[PDB]
Amino acid sequence: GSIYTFNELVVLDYPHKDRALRYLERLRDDTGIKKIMDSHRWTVPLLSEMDPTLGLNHNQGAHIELRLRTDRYDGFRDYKTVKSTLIHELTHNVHGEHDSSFWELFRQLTKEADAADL
Ligand code: NI
Repeated sequence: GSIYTFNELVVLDYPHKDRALRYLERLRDDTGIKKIMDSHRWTVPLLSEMDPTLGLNHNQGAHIELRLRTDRYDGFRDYKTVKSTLIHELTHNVHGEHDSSFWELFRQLTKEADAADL
C-alpha cells in the first residue's frame, strides 16, 4: 500500500471508543481521502479523535485531529461533514491561513475526493 496515509490512529477514552476507532479507520481507508493523499504526497503520522473547533492540523500534518462526537456517550457527527473537515485539515498541510489559495486547494481536493468512480 501507499506511504501516503495516516500511520497511526488514536481515539479517546469514552463509551463506544471501538465505534470511534472504526470511524477513523473508515476515513483513513476512504477512497477519496486516499486519492488526495496520493496525489498531494501526504503522509500524516497521527490521526486522532479530538476531545468533544471541529478539527486541528498540528505542524503541517504531523498530527490531525477530528471531532467525531456530538456528546460523550454514543452521538457521532455525520460522515460527510467529518470527511469535509478532514479535507480542510489536510489543506492546512500547505496553507496556514483560510485565504484564497487555501480555499482553491480545498475545492480541488473536495472534487477529487468526491469523484463518482471511487
Ligand atoms: Ni482551519
